[PDB]
Amino acid sequence: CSPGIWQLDCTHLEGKVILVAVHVASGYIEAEVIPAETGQETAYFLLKLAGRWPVKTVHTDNGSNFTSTTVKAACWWAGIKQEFGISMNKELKKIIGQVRDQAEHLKTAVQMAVFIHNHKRYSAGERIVDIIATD
Amino acid sequence: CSPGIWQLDCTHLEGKVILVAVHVASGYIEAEVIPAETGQETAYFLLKLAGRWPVKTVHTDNGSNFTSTTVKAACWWAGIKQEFGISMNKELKKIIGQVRDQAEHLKTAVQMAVFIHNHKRYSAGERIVDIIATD
Ligand SMILES: CC(C)(C)O[C@H](C(=O)O)c1c(-c2ccc3c(c2)CCCO3)nc(-c2ccccc2)c2ccccc12
Ligand SMILES: CC(C)(C)O[C@H](C(=O)O)c1c(-c2ccc3c(c2)CCCO3)nc(-c2ccccc2)c2ccccc12
Repeated sequence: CSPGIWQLDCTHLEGKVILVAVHVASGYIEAEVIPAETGQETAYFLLKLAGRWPVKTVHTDNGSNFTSTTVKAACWWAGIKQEFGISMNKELKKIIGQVRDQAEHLKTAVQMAVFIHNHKRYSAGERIVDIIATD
Repeated sequence: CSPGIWQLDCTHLEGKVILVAVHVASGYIEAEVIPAETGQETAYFLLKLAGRWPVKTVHTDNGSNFTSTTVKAACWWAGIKQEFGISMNKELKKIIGQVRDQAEHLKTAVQMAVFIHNHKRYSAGERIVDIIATD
């Protein structure tokens, strides 16, 4: 797809919420554990994501994720539109299970699993910077 | 400098702690507000940073930041060494003050200020991906 397209979804694990952003063209992932599955957490996460990468459009598998006033406000300010042109969430949950006993906190296992996914082979982390630099 | 070198420091504002990571060769920044200025917060932040970028060595202006058992453990697992070869923290505090009234929460102003710094002109965000892709 286009180099500005990202997909955001939440998954549940251990009674906690993991927000997962996937750069669609590359397979590169950012993820965080958030306390509540709310618009404000999504909005804040979008602000962080857009200061780091050139985010043009965002997609989701649960469209009601984006009806927040706060989400719309974050997308407005960062100049993000909704992607209309369109499972690495399962692989990530798989890597988390593989490392989970290595960490006390779930959020630590998540970041270990993001690390492994992005540097596993080129890797998704190498592909994203090549795609963005070329563009 | 080398494309794997990052500098981590905390600043204080409104009685809160802002962890600031600077990619030295490019001037690109990641930042978060953390509750406490502790080793565990630094360790977790390093894990996140290293899953996103190829982090080889980290520098700091307060060396005692890195004496944590947890920090050493994060650097060990992510394969990060201490940089021995070596103020955008003030510019960032300046941009934060410029936007602070736009946001209820400090952490939101921080991310607005990271966004502005990284896309201000090439921009630091364009330079980091070119440097990393070339390398
Ligand atoms: C990441 C934080 C610090 C927020 O939480 C860790 C966790 O959830 O396990 C955590 C770690 C730690 C640090 C880096 C690390 C790993 C574990 C796993 C692989 C990647 O790199 N270490 C210790 C500990 C400190 C003193 C002695 C023995 C262990 C922790 C102690 C209490 C709570 C979390 C710890
Ligand atoms: C980012 C979060 C949501 C965690 O906190 C914001 C803040 O700290 O100001 C926040 C925002 C918001 C959202 C996006 C945004 C800005 C502000 C500033 C520029 C960049 O994009 N909006 C509202 C609000 C919601 C309904 C109606 C009127 C405003 C907030 C309401 C309460 C607390 C924080 C809000």
